[PDB]
Amino acid sequence: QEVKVKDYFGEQTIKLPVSKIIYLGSFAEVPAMFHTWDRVVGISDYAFKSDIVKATLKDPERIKPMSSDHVAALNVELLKKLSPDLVVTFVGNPKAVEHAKKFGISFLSFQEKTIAEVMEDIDTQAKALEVDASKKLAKMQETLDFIAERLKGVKKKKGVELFHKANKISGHQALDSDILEKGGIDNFGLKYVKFGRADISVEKIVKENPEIIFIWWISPLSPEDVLNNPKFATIKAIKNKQVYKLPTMDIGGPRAPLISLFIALKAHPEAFKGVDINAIVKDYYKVVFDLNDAEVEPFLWK
Ligand SMILES: N[C@@H](Cc1c[nH]c[nH+]1)C(=O)O
Ligand SMILES: N[C@@H](Cc1c[nH]c[nH+]1)C(=O)O
Ligand code: NI
Repeated sequence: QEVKVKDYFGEQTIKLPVSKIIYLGSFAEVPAMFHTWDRVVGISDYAFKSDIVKATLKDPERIKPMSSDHVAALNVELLKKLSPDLVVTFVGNPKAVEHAKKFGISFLSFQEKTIAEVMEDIDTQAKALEVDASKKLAKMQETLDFIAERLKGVKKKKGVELFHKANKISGHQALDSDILEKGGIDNFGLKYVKFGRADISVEKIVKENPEIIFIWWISPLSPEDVLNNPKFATIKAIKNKQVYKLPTMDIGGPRAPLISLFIALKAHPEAFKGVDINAIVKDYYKVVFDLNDAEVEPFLWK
């Protein structure tokens, strides 16, 4: 039994059913939305810091922590030892993934660049896991439609996101950039960075003078590290205390629309006036993750 799907490398044929899966580099919250944690035998170690992973994975001790590095060679010997039927992986190094795929194990490989693409890739995974994701994907889209409707006619705020260091930002073909855009941010990184995330000189950041700055949830930087950086003292975002760390939500996953909502609410609070934000957040978690009221509580905002 099999199913044909498409990924980064073209058509793939997935043998069914899938018993053991590994998540490398992205999509760590997918098992949470599908209730398939029992099928997971390995996951990139960043995942254990996600709050929906912490809450929904009952036996984290069972799952082998894997590398969260996208560039170095994949650990093919560990992959073979865990005997997965399927490895879902983020392609940060096409050649290294291709190299990895030459060892007898099926890969489903993605490089999600937009929230729209995230949802397509989630649906592809749902085919491999033989789950019906339609209602959950629809909730994701309803939420995107809602944000867009509130931001209609609102002038975007000039901003940028910082990554592991204070001069690494995102540009074209970066899911972070799409998430910023859907949050109502004019990301100046598009002007400087031609693909993914890359460095820029601090003097260009100062010249661009962003009104708001976000920090990648995996970054070691705190908002204070940025606020107190002498290099940034003349920047509007610093002077006006508009520096925010993004929530503990994996970008390539079922909560991407909530990250854009978070950004929109920070950037354009006036756009969300007669909106019951926590009702929206509550129903998002109930539908997407099947949480009950008590379980939803720590995920509500403020
Ligand atoms: N690819 C995801 C997860 C990750 C953790 N470390 C590196 N990447 C991200 O960049 O947000
Ligand atoms: N997810 C990657 C960033 C990236 C986007 N596109 C390619 N790489 C990281 O953790 O750095
Ligand atoms: Ni990454």
